[PDB]
Amino acid sequence: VDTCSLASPASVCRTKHLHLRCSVDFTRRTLTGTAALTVQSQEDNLRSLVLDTKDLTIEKVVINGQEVKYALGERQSYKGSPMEISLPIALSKNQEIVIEISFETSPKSSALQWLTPEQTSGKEHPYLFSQCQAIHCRAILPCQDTPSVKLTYTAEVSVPKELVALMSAIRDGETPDPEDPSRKIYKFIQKVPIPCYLIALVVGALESRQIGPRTLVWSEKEQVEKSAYEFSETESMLKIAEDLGGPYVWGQYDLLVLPPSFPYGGMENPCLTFVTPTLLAGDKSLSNVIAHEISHSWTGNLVTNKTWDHFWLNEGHTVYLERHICGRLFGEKFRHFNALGGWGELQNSVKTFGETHPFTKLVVDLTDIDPDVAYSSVPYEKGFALLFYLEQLLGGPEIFLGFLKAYVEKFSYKSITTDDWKDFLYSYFKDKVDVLNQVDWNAWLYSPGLPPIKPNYDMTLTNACIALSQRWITAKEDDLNSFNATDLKDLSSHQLNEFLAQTLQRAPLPLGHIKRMQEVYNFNAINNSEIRFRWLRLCIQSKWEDAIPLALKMATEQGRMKFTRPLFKDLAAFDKSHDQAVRTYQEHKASMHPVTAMLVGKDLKV
Ligand SMILES: NCc1ccc(-c2cccs2)s1
Ligand SMILES: [Yb+3]
Ligand SMILES: [Zn+2]
Repeated sequence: VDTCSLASPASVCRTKHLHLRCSVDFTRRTLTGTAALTVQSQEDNLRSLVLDTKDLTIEKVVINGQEVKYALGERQSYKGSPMEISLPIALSKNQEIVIEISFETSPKSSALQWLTPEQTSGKEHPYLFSQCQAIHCRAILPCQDTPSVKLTYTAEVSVPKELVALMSAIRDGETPDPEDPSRKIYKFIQKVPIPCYLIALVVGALESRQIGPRTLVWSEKEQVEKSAYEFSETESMLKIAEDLGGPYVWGQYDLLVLPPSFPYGGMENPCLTFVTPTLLAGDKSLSNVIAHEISHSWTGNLVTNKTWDHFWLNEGHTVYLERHICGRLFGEKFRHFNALGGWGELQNSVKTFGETHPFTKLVVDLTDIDPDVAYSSVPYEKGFALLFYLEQLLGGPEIFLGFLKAYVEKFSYKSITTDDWKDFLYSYFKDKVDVLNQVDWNAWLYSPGLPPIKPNYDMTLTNACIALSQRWITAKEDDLNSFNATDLKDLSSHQLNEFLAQTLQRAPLPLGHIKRMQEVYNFNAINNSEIRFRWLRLCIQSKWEDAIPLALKMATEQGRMKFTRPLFKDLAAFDKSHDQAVRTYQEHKASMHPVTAMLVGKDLKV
């Protein structure tokens, strides 16, 4: 059962379909309309059901063309308010009914960010985007806000006519709005049953360019050309993901490039992946994020975590396929390079939280925990580490990829637990149960800290990062002269980034050393967001005051929480930048993403 949802569980009733008819009111910052839920009973004599809501205004509820009784319970913090509906007629098991809810969103909907024209690229039009994962769909429309339920959906969205609506669904036509000629209705169908966290919407001055046989890239006109180039490997990645996971079932694979305040690297919304513009490095070097979102079309979107306690299933498998696509594009040594990097990221997470912290568990218990608060690299990297370990245990990538294909096959269109996964692992590897019984299951799955066993990693690409980093850490003042631009001449951007990651793990370094890095390596000039992030962190942690404006600038000019949160934290911990950091947040707080705002607030203790 889903301790993050207040709705009737899948064993009571099931949403089969949503028809959403709504208007986007930019002047009031509200979404207004009707959510018509097709619900199938799972019980005999069913007379009421409960739905999640969060900051919604319910006008009325209609069943069989008549209003029915409903009530909203007390707010339970981040979980929202439960809405109990009284059914006009007892249902028997498997009976279906349509329930039509008239509702309106609040401007503070934790699902939405409303952008004024000045917050956009074009400076002429406002912009709306949604982010439902994990439990924010309830802040757009009443629903069983649990990934244990999969529904199809259709939608009609009315918007000022000069703007474009897109959703996680096949685009199904536009027409002027018969109730308002200043408006267009855009229509959408999603024929593949999805968890409701995969529902997404964007409204803005959007344009598109085709980059492959089944891919259009979407953004404001100012980002289109750059985006078309950054993501040109997309078709290639799909073909590799199709080869590894099986047929791509979703029709198209489009990309939406969001304004800079999108809180994540990516969101695997079906048909329309959302990405940060912080990927636009100009050389495709951050394309692993595309590989990841593509991979989700199997791991996460076909096979879905039953509850957020099993989030690792979504993330760990997706990181595993991601790394396989990049290994195919750039070679097995590179797969190992990124795998070993990921391990480093896991050391960081475990060290940040504390080696005994509950959030360092692979399977977590989210009872009274806000999933946004619990979110970290753990399910990603501990998840991946288990799978890489098992890969090496059970006889290599080729063998384990067979299990991955069979696993997707076996659980398509379903929602599963860690036990469902493990049961199927044992079934599939029935001739290797003696080997699988060597795995410390309780530790891997249920204990905090780093995993009991570290996988084996090829070192070829990593060595030169470690060596350079060791030169800087162990350098004294009379060694600083020996450093030079030519040190970097054989390192790709991935290696520079790993070099900085290596060095960041022993930060602070002496201030003199950092100043010298700037002198010889001119890291200030790199706009690769991953490199710049780690470099600015190293500067602030080593107490370089020159870096304070640069860090404040990055933290606020984009809002990818991966970058913004640790930047603000670093600035707060540094005494010279503390007050400015707090001030800056307080100034930007109202125009930030509502989730980013909330979490940065918690990080800063404000
Ligand atoms: N898949 C990209 C994501 C965006 C937000 C996510 C969360 C998962 C659990 C709590 S927040 S996962
Ligand atoms: Yb010396
Ligand atoms: Zn993911």
